[PDB]
Amino acid sequence: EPIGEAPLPRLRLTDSGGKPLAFGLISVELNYTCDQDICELVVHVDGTDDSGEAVYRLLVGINAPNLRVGSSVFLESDLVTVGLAVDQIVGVDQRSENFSVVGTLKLSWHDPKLGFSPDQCGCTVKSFEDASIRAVAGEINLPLPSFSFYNQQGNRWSQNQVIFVTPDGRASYFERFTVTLQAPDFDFL
Amino acid sequence: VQHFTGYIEDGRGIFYSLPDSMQNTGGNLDPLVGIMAEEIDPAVSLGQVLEKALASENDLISELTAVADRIFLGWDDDGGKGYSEFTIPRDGTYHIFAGSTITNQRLDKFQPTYTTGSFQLILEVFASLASLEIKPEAHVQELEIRLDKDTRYLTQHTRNLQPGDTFHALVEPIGEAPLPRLRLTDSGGKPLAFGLISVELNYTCDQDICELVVHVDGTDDSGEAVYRLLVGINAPNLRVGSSVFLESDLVTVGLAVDQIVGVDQRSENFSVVGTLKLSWHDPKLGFSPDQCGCTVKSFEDASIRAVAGEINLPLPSFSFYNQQGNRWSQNQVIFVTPDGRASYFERFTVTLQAPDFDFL
Repeated sequence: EPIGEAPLPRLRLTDSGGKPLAFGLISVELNYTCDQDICELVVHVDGTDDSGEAVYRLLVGINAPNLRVGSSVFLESDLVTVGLAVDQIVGVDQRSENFSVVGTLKLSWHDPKLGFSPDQCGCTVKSFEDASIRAVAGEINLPLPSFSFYNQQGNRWSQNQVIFVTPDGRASYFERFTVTLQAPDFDFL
Repeated sequence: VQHFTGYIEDGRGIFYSLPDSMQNTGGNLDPLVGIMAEEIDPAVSLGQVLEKALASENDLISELTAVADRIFLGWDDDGGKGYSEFTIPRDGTYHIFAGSTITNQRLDKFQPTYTTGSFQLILEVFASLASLEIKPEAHVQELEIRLDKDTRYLTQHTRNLQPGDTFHALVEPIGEAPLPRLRLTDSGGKPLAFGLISVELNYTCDQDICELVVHVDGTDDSGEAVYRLLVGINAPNLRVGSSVFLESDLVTVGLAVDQIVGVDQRSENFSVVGTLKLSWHDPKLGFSPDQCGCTVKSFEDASIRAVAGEINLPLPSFSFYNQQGNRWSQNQVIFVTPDGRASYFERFTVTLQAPDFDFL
């Protein structure tokens, strides 16, 4: 329901494949019960049909006819911690406008889908060495936080690449790089 | 049993009436089954629901069920693995109907549209095709050609025919008639029919797969062409309908230049940095969201040529004409939608030979 300046918003409830499943009823409310073995929902909020801000509060629940803490119902994106350190500046090209840098990059995130059991390995940490995040993700068929350098020119020399995962599900990445980056914003006037 | 197998267009109907389980083989099709007796014209009412879409008003689901109640006495949809018997009140001839449903397959917005694809119906002597649709329905197309002298020989390709389908072609010059010669051969070049002197010819094929190629020869000095070629299927009259000749895909292309890295004045080449984008529509690339639970497919860090070999489908491969050496490609990706729309994106750093430099 809107807070102020109500524009009569339109809401929809479709399947994961876009097939509609339920429609709103005029404080727009709607209900739906699914009986299939696997049942995934997507909530659509449309405002295409000049307005001042949004001022909206959306309430959803499962098996909660009353409504109006509990547990989270919507999917939440993973949170990634990132750090970068610069060790050297190899050179600067003043004609092609690019520079070379040497440094260290570290990533870390938590994902319960990567967990395992120590019984089947007799080990605490898993190892994937000399492989990028993209290559490892294809091997284990799991989504991973692939990254790239935006203004990279040519290939880069990567050293000490490694990923380690713990039984809880915490993973991290480490790499030492030597890269050349294009910088067209140089001004030598 | 022997079941059945067929193809479904944007809007059509296949019936399997018997005088005495549906699956999606591949494509965008959303199977639907009808068991209404005394078939007259079900497709008329379905278009009304699609026209002036009132899904955003109250609901499209309720309207579809209401209209299907009038048309059909019993029916069910088809989603995933059998997600969605009649009543046999007395004797008679059964009726089986199809023609997809009204559904949405995108998350950015809400566009209800029909679906097309191929299906494998799984509904002893029980296999028989009995369609009430108009068999003599014609696909007549007219176009103008130009031979002159730049291209003496012209050929056109015809879509697949049917054993019960006949082909008729007609052509005649406008002025300065040179008595043109026309031929009709197979896809492999084997002749099938010959012209008869306003050259006309007819041919009927009965094989399971029947593909035709139309040959127009002008080799045997003339002023222009001034020709009008008329062809049709199951149209003995001749003299809009649907297209009969194959049409090439249309590709939209854009290029943007971001920087000029350098210029070599001795070898005459320059280096550039930019962005390239391509997009085209191809129904053969469509899929069904049920088998993936997703809207877009992904092919990352692979060129168009590499992806085409993987999926065994023709794709618009391209190249830089004057490229020297290798080029640094970044952010290569292709994404396809269930409808069939695909696009390409890439950031490049290339060196191109320019022998037209003049530093005088």
